Amino acid sequence: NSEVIKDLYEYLCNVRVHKSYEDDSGLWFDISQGTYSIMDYKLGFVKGEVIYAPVLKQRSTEELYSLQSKLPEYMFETLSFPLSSLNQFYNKIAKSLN
Amino acid sequence: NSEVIKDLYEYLCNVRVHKSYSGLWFDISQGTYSIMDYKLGFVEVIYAPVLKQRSTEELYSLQSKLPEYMFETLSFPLSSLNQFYNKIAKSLN
Repeated sequence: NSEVIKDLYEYLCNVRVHKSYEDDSGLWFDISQGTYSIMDYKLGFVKGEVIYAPVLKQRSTEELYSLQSKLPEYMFETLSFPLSSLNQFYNKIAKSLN
Repeated sequence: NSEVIKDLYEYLCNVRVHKSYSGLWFDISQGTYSIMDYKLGFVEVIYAPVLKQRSTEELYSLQSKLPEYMFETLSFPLSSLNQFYNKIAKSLN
């Protein structure tokens, strides 16, 4: 039944969560966010916070240049931030993809 | 594990599907009172407002910053479901 709820969030929020895993000491999520503008990334939880890691290897050259004109530069970098700002972040991304 | 995902989506998208239910129906509350409770049924999408529990004061706060149709029950293609969520999200402020 979880499968169906994923499907809902994808159409409702344009986000998909694929896999879950604790490695090192951190809960990591493979996230996919789109609208054909798609930004892949991982969210890792090692609260002491959230660690954002862009996944650009599925991205073609054109798509990268396209995202560059939409996403802030720091979206292509690895970062860290608290949960209070996770929706801020998600929004920032969603808005960027128009 | 499938519940940690529910939580992720909650923080991430500021919307929780309380429960899943002739046709897939879902309980949904959106917001961080300025919170919208509604249901979505998939037959084409069907949007069902849920004012069943709000105070007249809440009904008033919401009706202040929300497009009218948000209070009527309506239908539209899946294709524009997200553009819909954005309106709601960006309306509750």
